[PDB]
Amino acid sequence: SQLAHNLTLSIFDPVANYRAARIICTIGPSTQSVEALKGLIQSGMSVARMNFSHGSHEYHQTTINNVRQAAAELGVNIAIALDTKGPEIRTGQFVGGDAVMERGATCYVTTDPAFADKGTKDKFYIDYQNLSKVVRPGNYIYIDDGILILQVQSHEDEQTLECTVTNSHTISDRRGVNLPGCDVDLPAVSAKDRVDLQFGVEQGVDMIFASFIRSAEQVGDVRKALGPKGRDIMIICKIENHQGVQNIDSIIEESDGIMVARGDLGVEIPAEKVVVAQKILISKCNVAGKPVICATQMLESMTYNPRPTRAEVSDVANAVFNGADCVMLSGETAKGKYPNEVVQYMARICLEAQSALNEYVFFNSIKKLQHIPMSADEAVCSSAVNSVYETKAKAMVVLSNTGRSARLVAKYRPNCPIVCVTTRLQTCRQLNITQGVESVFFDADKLGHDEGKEHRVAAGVEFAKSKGYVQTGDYCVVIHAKGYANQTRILLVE
Amino acid sequence: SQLAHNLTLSIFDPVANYRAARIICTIGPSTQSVEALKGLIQSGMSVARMNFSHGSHEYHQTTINNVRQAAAELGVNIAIALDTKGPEIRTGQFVGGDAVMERGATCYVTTDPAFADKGTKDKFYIDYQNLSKVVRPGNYIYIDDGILILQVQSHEDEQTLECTVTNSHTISDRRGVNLPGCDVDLPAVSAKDRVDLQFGVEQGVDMIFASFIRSAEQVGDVRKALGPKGRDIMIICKIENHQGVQNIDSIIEESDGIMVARGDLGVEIPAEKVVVAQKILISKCNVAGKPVICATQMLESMTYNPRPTRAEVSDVANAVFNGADCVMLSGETAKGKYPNEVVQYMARICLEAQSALNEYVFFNSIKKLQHIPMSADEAVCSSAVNSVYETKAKAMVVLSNTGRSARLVAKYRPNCPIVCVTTRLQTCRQLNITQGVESVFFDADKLGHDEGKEHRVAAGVEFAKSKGYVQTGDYCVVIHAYANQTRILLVE
Amino acid sequence: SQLAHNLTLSIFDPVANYRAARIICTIGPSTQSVEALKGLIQSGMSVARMNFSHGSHEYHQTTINNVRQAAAELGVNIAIALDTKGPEIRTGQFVGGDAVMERGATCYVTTDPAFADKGTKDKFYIDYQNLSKVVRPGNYIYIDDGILILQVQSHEDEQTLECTVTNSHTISDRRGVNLPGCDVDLPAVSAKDRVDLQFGVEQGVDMIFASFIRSAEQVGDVRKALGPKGRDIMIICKIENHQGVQNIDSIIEESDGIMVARGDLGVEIPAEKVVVAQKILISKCNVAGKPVICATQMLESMTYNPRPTRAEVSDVANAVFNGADCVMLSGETAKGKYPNEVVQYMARICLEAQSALNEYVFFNSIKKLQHIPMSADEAVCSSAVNSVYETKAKAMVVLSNTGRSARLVAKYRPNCPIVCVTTRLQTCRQLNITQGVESVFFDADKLGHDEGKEHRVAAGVEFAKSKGYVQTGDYCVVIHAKGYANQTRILLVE
Amino acid sequence: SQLAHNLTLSIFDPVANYRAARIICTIGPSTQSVEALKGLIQSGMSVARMNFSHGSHEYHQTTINNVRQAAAELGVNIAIALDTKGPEIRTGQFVGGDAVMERGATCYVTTDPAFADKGTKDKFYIDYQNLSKVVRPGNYIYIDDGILILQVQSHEDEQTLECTVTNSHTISDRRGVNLPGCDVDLPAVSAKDRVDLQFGVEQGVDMIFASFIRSAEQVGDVRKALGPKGRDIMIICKIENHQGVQNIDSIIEESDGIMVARGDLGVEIPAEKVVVAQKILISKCNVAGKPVICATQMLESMTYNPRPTRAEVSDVANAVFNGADCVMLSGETAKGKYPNEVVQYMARICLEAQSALNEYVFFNSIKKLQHIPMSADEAVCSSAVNSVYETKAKAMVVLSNTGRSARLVAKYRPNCPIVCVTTRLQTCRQLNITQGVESVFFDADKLGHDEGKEHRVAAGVEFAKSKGYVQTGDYCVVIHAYANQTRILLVE
Ligand SMILES: O=S(=O)(O)c1cc(S(=O)(=O)O)c2ccc3c(S(=O)(=O)O)cc(S(=O)(=O)O)c4ccc1c2c43
Ligand SMILES: O=S(=O)(O)c1cc(S(=O)(=O)O)c2ccc3c(S(=O)(=O)O)cc(S(=O)(=O)O)c4ccc1c2c43
Ligand SMILES: [K+]
Ligand SMILES: [K+]
Ligand SMILES: [K+]
Ligand SMILES: [K+]
Ligand SMILES: [K+]
Ligand SMILES: [K+]
Ligand SMILES: [K+]
Ligand SMILES: [K+]
Repeated sequence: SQLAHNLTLSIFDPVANYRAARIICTIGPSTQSVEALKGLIQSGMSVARMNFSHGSHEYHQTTINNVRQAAAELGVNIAIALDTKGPEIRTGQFVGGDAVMERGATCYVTTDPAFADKGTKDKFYIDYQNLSKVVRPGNYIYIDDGILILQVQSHEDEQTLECTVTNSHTISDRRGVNLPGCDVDLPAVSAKDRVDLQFGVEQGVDMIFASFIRSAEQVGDVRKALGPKGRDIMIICKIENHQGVQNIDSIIEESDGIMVARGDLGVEIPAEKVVVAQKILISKCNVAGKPVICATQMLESMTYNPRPTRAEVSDVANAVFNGADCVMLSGETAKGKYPNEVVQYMARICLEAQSALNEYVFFNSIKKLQHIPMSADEAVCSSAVNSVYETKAKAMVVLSNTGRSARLVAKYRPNCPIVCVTTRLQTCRQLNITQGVESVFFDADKLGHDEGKEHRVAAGVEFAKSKGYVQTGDYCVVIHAKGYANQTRILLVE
Repeated sequence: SQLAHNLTLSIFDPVANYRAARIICTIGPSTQSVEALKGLIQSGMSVARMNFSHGSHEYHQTTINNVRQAAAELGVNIAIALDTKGPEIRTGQFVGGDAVMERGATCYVTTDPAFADKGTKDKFYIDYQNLSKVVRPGNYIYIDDGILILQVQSHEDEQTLECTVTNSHTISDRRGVNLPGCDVDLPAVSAKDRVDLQFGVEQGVDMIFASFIRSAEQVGDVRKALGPKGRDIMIICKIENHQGVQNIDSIIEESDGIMVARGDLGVEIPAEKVVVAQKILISKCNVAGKPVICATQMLESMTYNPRPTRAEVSDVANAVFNGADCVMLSGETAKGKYPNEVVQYMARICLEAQSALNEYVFFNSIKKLQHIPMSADEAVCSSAVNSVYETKAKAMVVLSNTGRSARLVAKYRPNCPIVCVTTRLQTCRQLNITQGVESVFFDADKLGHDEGKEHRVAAGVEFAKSKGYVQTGDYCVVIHAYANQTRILLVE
Repeated sequence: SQLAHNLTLSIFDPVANYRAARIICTIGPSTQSVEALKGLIQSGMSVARMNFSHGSHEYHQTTINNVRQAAAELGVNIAIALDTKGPEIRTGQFVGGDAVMERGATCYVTTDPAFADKGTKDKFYIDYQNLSKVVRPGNYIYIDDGILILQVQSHEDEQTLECTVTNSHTISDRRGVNLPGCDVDLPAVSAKDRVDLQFGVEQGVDMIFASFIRSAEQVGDVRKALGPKGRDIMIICKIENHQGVQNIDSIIEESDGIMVARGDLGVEIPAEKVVVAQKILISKCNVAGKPVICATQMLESMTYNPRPTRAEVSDVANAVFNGADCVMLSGETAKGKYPNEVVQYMARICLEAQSALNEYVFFNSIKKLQHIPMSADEAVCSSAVNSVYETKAKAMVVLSNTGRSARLVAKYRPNCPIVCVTTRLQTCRQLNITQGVESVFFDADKLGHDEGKEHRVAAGVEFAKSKGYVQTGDYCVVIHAKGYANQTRILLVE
Repeated sequence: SQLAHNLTLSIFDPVANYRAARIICTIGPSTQSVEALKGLIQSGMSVARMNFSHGSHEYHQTTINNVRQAAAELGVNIAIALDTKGPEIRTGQFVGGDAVMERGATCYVTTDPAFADKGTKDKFYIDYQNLSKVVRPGNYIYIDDGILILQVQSHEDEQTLECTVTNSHTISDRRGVNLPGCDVDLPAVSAKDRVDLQFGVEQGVDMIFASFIRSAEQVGDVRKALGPKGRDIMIICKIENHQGVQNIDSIIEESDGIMVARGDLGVEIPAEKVVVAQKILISKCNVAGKPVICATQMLESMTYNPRPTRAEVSDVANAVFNGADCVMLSGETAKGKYPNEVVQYMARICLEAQSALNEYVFFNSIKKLQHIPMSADEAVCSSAVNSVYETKAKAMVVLSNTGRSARLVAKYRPNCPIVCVTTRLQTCRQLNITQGVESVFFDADKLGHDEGKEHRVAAGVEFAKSKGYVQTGDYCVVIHAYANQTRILLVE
């Protein structure tokens, strides 16, 4: 058990010789240059996030080229992620750029576009045309990061709601609105999204962080928008509200992974429930064998302070203990004053937590949830991990061209590094969001097709050896493929 | 497993009908009056902490008196905890009340008392006389909550160290110092502690939060300081540095429990290691069946803001997930602006965490670790909890005069409330640091010794009924006499 | 596991200080006298069987009185069992007392009573009137302990079957017949049975061994025949053919226990399948918590030889390993030359086997089959046994007036003696068919009602102590009751 | 559990499509001819036992020759086992060919050879020269299959014991004697054994059933007696007295397997203890992954009757339940009237027992006992069997040249047939004493070394298909190179 593992631990013992968790850094003006990106990579960045809420295609093109230049100069593979702006609900403009809302006061929110450019404290525009048919009397409208809270009293007409201002807040033009109780039916992907996504396809991005996913069918729209040429791009669904949490089973099934957006979830969901949601979503993904990212409000105070709060450190450690594959930095690296130091600290926290985490509890819990009879692929990968524990093997080598079996092996949480040997550089990059895995590129063009597998196996073994994971006389568990991996070897390291 | 449990949860599901975890509140200006304390109790306070780092005996007598009154007025039992100042290492005074220390500069720290009242940036006093024989070249000295860091280069003489100032910080007089690598050999209790501990025994305090505990032997010196009149007072050891952490097994053995003082540990140990040390110390106490408190910087930003940070909330939740019996408030209640709200929210987080927590993982993990043969008490308490799971009983009733068997049952973490029926009011108070237990007092001098146990058992079941834990047709596991008799009871 | 337990065993280790299995001896002319019965008891007899296939009421009255005299002289309680003659199918008489049946020959078997007293090799009587409507062409008729086998060719008329004699055998008058494939629908209890059973009720017998039980409804007929005054008499169902084996679940539910009649089952069922049937029936009873008796062909050769075959010893040991509560002797004690020596040897075999049997495998297998939530009685008894294993308690004491909780505790197979303290002498006798239990009579008339339970608990503890099971400083697990046992104590022996 | 499995069984359910247990048959007058042996093979014989207690080298050469011919004619592989006479203790001769021993009478047993040819009821010879220094007063001497029991009263001299005749029995010349309490120190191999063992190496026998094995050291003396030319011959140790039983761990360590010789054990040990010794020895071998044979008085009454007793049938079934790899026939086939019928029936009992037996209990019990870390071979073989259960595979294919990995897989008891593909015919023969395995021979000199393993794997799957074990869409677990490579294969 984890409890039994805790008794045996000492904080003055040396830490693990590898970090399993993976760090996603969002790129901005602090970090867009190749020297800044090289600093990031060396600090621990595995994944570069592009926030398409800001900047233009040219700005992001520069991120892409610079990431690739930085990775090539350091001899590594860094994933590139496109985070979509997504559909939004915003207020319109206000007469005088401003509207002083006062507690107890009554106001009117309109679907009528005529008021888009002349709102006041008394009556203003909201750009979601289905607003009235989705909201009922009693429901709440949150405006400006949920700072202003309105309660709906009644429908004045088909397009207008009578609202009570429940607290004093002064709002400006084009502020973002949230609908806590309501099933927002905005399209999955907007127009900008659809052109961003084709840009991403054209620039060969590795994954999509798809904003505001509330439904399984919405995952299909991101898929269709990515088109036939985008079929190999991973779709990571951002879970940001109650709907997404409620439909999580069907969303996970359709997507390639999940981001837990704690800050966004917290706008309508009490903080203590988001903590629990994080547990649920992470575990569901762990059992599905799909990467899961813990995001927003991670080491936030370290954007301008050289040091985070203790509660922040603890937040990051427990993300790892929950079982997150990935931890993500936002403003801390995009606009922050200490981009290198925040990534380095995050690597240190993850590594410390990993040294305390009992991987076997994960292995055993997930193995118990398998129904007998298992299919071959599932039996092979769980057996391989089992053999790691039984022989105390010190590494795994998995031959996987698409990364699929590498993810299936990682799902079972061996207590040793996984080395994936693959013939696709895109697999190396995409595996950067799966914990416990390091990828080795084997160049089938430069080296042959290695149909017997021996060269790839030696490449993985050699990598493991050069990182000090295995030495002469150690065990290494090898798995390989015809479609999936059906073959296992327990190899004595020479 | 916890992982398997997580799969089945829905955050919209209703929370449990009871909060197992317990809340300790530090009393200060914000909360010392009877009506404030009354607010605190109804908000969720189980233990009143008196911080003896400040305030006179007159001030804490006012806290003591006021707590007992507020509690009596509400007809409840509140524990009173005396949190000692403890031994300290401080700098001396400085010429001009101040000393501007600069990175790269060299300074001299002296054991020589002559410099106590005339320190400068170049040479100043430190009041720990064994400083030089404990510190080696390479070691660090932390000053002023570890903001100023000095590295020791060499011994200038027997009483003086040559130090490099490794960072720029301006310090004032009498600032606290820490020795990260070093086995500090300061005594267990200070001279002020002895006066304070004697005072606590006189005023009938329920427990001591004993500061800066580093070894098992030191627990006994605290014990000797309370005397024969104070032998039923619980000693909860505050663990604050690497020695306490290293010596934790033997310290847990001698103590009645442990406080994980994160902030003090954090002065000397990287924050990520403190997080792990919390996990270790909590689980060791769970297994020992002794109470553990998660203390310091729990909901700190709610001292002056009406809501805490999201990270602070997860910190509280994860202390519950770790297995803590108690969570503690300091300035949030002592000097804070929202004392009631902070306690009510702490209560709400705990309850939410508890609803997601799979108790059976705890029961089972702890069970798996018991050596066989078990002694009778161990066997009876673990069986009875096992019986709760196997018959899906909705309450336990534990007849315990000293609280011992109530603590032993609570150790095994049944997934239902534990009602302890006891003949000592002090037991009612002391069980307030044990999760999952509520106490009912049975006045044996007024009502008889109840040798057949019927009256005390009925008192327990009645309490459970009154609270909505059980109704007609439900099972209640009853344990009694240390305990060796178990009964599976159909509720009438 | 049992396998793991086998590794640790040594045959030169001393045996257990108690025998858990119980010995049933059938009384006959060899053993009917009070001195012979006293020899039996001292040899290990717990139960006296009366075979009502032979002898008259006066003969059996003498058995009853003598058993009671013998038990009273030795200060013990011995159960008395009435084994019913049961319904039978027999041939009629033959012209000349004899009929030479020859392989290949054709004969005719008739339901017509006119031929009852004048059968020949060509045509003879069978007294089961539903014979023709139960038998089909192809079916077999077994005659004279299955020595003569006939195959049915056709129905000559409504009352007559044309049969081929499939083997050469010479039969005499009134020989017993078996119908291997057929659902024999003879009444549960005959006329003799119904008058025997009322005799048994009148003489206060402890249990019925009900012959030829094939159906659950038949158990009800034994029950109705026992009448209102017989309600407390245990009905042990004898399983003797495929029907009884096929309906075993419903039979066990209705009865108070089961006898596995191996010899009888073997007439129509191949020997190797009866071995398996024994496993099935014993385990089903173990899980139901109802006594099960292994009977017939036990130490058979020891009827006239001073020593049994090795295969016989092995048969008896494996009955114990299967989990039988009881082993039964028939001719070996009824008509045998070595009645004392066969019981003594059987006690020795049982004791040796018990020393090799891992009780925990029984406890754990049965505990695993309980559905959560358990009812209180079930949770209490399994917990009590669990506590024996966890504290290595050396005895149990169970207060049980009807014996019901004593049987429920025994079901869970603690690895220590169970002491039942009861206020009914009939409970002491009836518990003689439950393994691992010894009974102590507490006389509520002579000693009071002991509503607080303390005296009965001391009586059980004292008994345990006087047999050397527990000494000062040992643990004893006490269970007691209001209906069932809801209360448990772990007591330190003074 | 086995108990839980029993609940689900129906005796009318069809038996398994394969018999895991193996049948050894002793050859004699009833069965020495090629057509008789042919009858035996088709009836279910896997091993031909030659009992060297009787018959000349010429007689057993006839058995050897005839077995190989019968097997070749049927296109199968049959193992040939040489069962040695071993060291013996016998009485001498008697005046008049006879000696009437009477209960209560006193007699004298002498080590002095002068009395070898003139013993009487009063004084007779015993040929074990260390008899007096091994026997103490109180000890028993068993004579003539333990029918005559003598108790030792005292030493009359250095070579002579005063004995009480404890029961009435008439003995003849050269009768066998047993020493129940005593550590018999007779040599491992007799002079006749050496001649016989050398003969077996010359004739290429597959295994030795080594008589009267008492200690681990004795296994090596048998080994040394076979020489370098006989190093691949398996030594199966016949355990026949208390020394073999006591020393079983170390004996199993040195041996290639164990025969539980019930009848010989029964001369000296009560029959109920022999039953338990069978359980112990069988389970120890299962755990060691070495073959164990249950031998002697298995279906003895079927020597002269057409059907056995019911107790004999349960005895055969329970040897299978115990975990025996093999069951053995002696006079039933050597001198019996129904050799074919006895083997066919033995086969039928085994198959019925196997159908009721839950293999998973074995797999799991043996698994639970493996120390961690496992060595690679152990890990690979146990995983692969685990894989059979988890994917419900219907066959295993094991590429094993020496048979080692085939024995290691068979140890873990998958619930499906094991096909061993091997390049040595001797391995085909030797695996006939390992349950659950069938062997396919791959002629590497004729077909190539098959370094890619494809041809041998296809040979295995093909065999499994031919036998009805697998069809299209079924899983087959393949293990190969000792073994370290596992493949879960979809059958085409
Ligand atoms: O003089 S100090 O340096 O403060 C000093 C040091 C140590 S030591 O360092 O731990 O050995 C003391 C140990 C034990 C003490 C006991 S005790 O009953 O034996 O526990 C009683 C008194 S009392 O106040 O006089 O009643 C003590 C006064 C002062 C003490 C110590 C006292
Ligand atoms: O003379 S005997 O009493 O029969 C006798 C007794 C013992 S002992 O009791 O076990 O020491 C023997 C031990 C080892 C022997 C070896 S070996 O190669 O060393 O194994 C070879 C021969 S050989 O037949 O001459 O080739 C032996 C002949 C006779 C032997 C022994 C021989
Ligand atoms: K975005
Ligand atoms: K770890
Ligand atoms: K303090
Ligand atoms: K819970
Ligand atoms: K009868
Ligand atoms: K036992
Ligand atoms: K022999
Ligand atoms: K089977």
